[PDB]
Amino acid sequence: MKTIIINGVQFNTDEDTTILKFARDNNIDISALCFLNNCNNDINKCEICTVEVEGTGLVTACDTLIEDGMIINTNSDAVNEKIKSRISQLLDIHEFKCGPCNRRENCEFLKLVIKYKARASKPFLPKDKTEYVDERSKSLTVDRTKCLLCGRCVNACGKNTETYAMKFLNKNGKTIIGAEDEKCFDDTNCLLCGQCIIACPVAALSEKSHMDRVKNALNAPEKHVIVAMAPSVRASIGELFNMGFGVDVTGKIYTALRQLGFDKIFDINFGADMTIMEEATELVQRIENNGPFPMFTSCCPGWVRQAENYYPELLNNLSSAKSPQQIFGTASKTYYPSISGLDPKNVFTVTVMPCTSKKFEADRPQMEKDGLRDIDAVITTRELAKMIKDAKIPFAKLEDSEADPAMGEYSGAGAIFGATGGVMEAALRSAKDFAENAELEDIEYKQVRGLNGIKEAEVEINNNKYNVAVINGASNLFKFMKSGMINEKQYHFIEVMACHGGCVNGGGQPHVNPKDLEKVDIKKVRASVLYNQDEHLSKRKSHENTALVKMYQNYFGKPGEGRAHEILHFKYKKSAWSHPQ
Ligand code: 402
Ligand code: SF4
Ligand code: SF4
Ligand code: SF4
Ligand code: SF4
Ligand code: FES
Ligand SMILES: [Mg+2]
Ligand SMILES: [Mg+2]
Ligand SMILES: [Mg+2]
Repeated sequence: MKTIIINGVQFNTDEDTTILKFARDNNIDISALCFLNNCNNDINKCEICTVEVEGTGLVTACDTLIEDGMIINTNSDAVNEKIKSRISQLLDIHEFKCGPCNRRENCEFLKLVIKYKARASKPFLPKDKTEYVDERSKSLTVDRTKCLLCGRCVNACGKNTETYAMKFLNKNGKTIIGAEDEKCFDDTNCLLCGQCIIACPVAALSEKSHMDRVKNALNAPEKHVIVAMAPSVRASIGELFNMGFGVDVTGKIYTALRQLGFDKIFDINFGADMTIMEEATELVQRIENNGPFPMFTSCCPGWVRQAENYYPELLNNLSSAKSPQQIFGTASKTYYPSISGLDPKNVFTVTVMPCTSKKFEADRPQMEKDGLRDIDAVITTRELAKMIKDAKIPFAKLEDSEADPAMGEYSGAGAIFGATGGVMEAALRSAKDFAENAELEDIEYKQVRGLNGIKEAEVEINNNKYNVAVINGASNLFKFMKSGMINEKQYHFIEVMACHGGCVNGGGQPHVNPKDLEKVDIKKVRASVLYNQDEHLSKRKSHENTALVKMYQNYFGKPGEGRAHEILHFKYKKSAWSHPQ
């Protein structure tokens, strides 16, 4: 073993680990900032994790290995003055104005400033933020007056996506982060997944705000504002109201949305059942036409951008079913007026998403018909939370209410969409019933669930074997393709999610501080809310959703043909030949 003394306390251990990790395991307090995802900022270490090792001096705990004979002090005056000094140097490049800041309630940097009682040498007070701010993107925004150059976003993009779309850049002799050549992110290979935002300790990276879109529509007397939340929102937003992790707050959200003034409370899980109707029908059509195989899901816009940017030859293989968001939106401007009497032009449809990429999807030029956008606004889980708090709605004390049913009912199949493997599982439940013209009892496909990066299964559909895969994270899509796995067998149906864990880990979700991430498996705990709902629901197949069945019967007809095909689908095409390209 080794013997280690920390702040006068002897430890016997044979672990090979860092001082930071050993301390955290033994409830010894050490601060950290740039350390995340088992990486610190290798080209500009923050040194907030400074501790003192007798005989060696000041060291960074986050990457210094424990060794036999080490005597460590984490709280000497020399340590604290060094840490304090580093925080003071960061304050010198930080617009320290927490009042209006969208990370005020959970900012890692503020907590460190308070802890060490640090102060700027010179308060950073730029008079014109224009040059520091980039709001060109439909999905992301950068405010470099808040940027600590901690590198967490650069490392998170690399690890989560392997695009390296987020880079260190040299701008006029100064270091910044940004997209390739300081372009708009949208105009680069970036997936707009927002994992970089999720990694950021401060408010430097954010979602493109849609909050004014929403407030102006609510305030317009002639606008009728529909709101519909994603699967993942009901399993996560509670975290921002100090309710802890893994709490189902579906009913509270419906009540809060009514208190915010929305005119109709629907649910994107209804749209998820629509997507399955169309997609499971398409799978059965492809089986009968013998392809094109594999069919890929098309509901994740981060993956769609990944395909567009890296694998355009797969675009024809994507399912033509719109995503639950866009397929919902389409019906909100067509079906919903037909059962309400509203003028379609006066319907304003808002979604609440765990996702930044969804904002780009919604603003795609052709995502409209007859001049009416499918989706007029997308707010993130975080934006809704702020909307609720701004309205002084006592979220944690609200009673449960229900959604308006016509486009609000959902099956258990729709409910699990937010977890990796959920779309696959939901699609199979319907494709099997469709192909075998039957009502099977065994509907649980636990083989495609969980956090493994690449998940294969063999499935039997109408007395033949088919090969499916669930790709869990954009980096795993690249692994799957580059390694040749795609070619090792004939795949027939593949789910791809850009965010590892599925949408429950999307770029629009509540931030979680590094400490809690050590203690909580956020991906499993959020997904557990969804699978729980599926278990306790009467209808667990999309085509059994009674409100959906009514809609198709009275308005669309049969899925995958006629009107349904005409307006609930959307195809992506690779660019035509040109030269130069
Ligand atoms: N559109 C749509 Fe989806 C549905 O339903 C969400 O809303 Fe997702 C979630 N939660 C998000 O963002 S997108 C990718 N498919 C899995 S779930
Ligand atoms: S990023 Fe944090 S420290 Fe900076 S202004 Fe916002 S809340 Fe305050
Ligand atoms: S949005 Fe996703 S792909 Fe783009 S820079 Fe951020 S992490 Fe990378
Ligand atoms: S944007 Fe955020 S994560 Fe990226 S370097 Fe700046 S502070 Fe760190
Ligand atoms: S996995 Fe979900 S949250 Fe992540 S980019 Fe795709 S749609 Fe958005
Ligand atoms: S947290 Fe250790 S160097 Fe940044
Ligand atoms: Mg390192
Ligand atoms: Mg109104
Ligand atoms: Mg196998």
